[PDB]
Amino acid sequence: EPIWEIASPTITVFSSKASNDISYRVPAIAVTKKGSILVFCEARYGTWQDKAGRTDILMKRSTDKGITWTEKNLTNQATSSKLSYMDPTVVVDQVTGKIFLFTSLWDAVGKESAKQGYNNRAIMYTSEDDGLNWTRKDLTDEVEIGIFSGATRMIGSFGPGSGVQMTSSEQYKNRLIVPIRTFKVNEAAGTVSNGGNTAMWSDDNGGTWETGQPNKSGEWMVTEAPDGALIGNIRYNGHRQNYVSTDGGAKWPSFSDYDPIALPTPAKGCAGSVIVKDGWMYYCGAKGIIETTAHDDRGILYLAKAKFFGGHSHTFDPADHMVLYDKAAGYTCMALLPDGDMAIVAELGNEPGFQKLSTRPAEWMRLELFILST
Repeated sequence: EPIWEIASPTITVFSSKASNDISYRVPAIAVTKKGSILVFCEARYGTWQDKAGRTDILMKRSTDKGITWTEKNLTNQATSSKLSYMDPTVVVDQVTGKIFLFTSLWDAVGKESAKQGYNNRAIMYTSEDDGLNWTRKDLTDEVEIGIFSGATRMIGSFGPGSGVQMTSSEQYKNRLIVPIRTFKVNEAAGTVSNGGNTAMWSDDNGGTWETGQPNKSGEWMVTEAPDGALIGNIRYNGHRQNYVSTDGGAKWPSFSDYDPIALPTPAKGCAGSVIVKDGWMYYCGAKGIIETTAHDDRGILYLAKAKFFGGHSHTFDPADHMVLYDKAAGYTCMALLPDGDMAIVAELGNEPGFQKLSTRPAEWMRLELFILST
């Protein structure tokens, strides 16, 4: 039985300034072949609100488990831009060591909720030199989504968080799996609606990308079980949903909701994280607290673990829950370190939840790195 511990004092990778200056949201983490940690996040200028103005995708890279860092701005939007990069989603090719990061480019400022996502573009950033340099590629028009029950679909967004490479699967060996979320297009109204989630995958180290059949919708991440089954976890209000594909991401017919006691979450939901190590599955996210007028319901970072036992069956024991932080806790992502450690990045704050103010002070949220050891 693995028993984890915060092996050091936690590191603060990103710290938000005043909401009206710049805020850092939605962290994604990846460990490169060499052993370098890459932490990606959304840089929201002038506001904290979703899809409310200009945004960049930022990355901080550390070669020494977070002691020293370098920062890069991958997107570099002109200050004039009114577009919003969102939902950084990353996967690493453990063959080539090539790193892929996916982000959705919205044109949503001012538009109504149903038309905010209409113009979304699916953007991919790849790096072949351990994160030092990145190539940009717009997949919006190369990557087609099937017509299902007559419906027109588009890529809505990704993850957020991390995908997975299928290393335990012989049938789909080394397939790169990226969690996507589709939109159903209404061409006569100019609106979009949720089309369900599926996988976007590549069997040729990212040269070509193919999609599967969507089903359930919601922010989600995906990992691979010891038996090659893809195990996803979807955000819902008050519960997490299991989301399993046994055919390499093409279809997602198996799903069930976790009891709140096994995997608790805020009443209004929050993005969580999943990963697998040595036949154990881990979920990490906010436990959820009672929201008040001052702060939301996103509090208490925790990590849960379950042992696979029937191929990819598993049961999260609440007795195996490990609390990591008692105050505000939000979006999370996880990665595996070469030395056997586990890297966890998370949104944290100092109030029991995150603050609700129109303008929120510096350090109202930070992206904190955890290093856990067995």
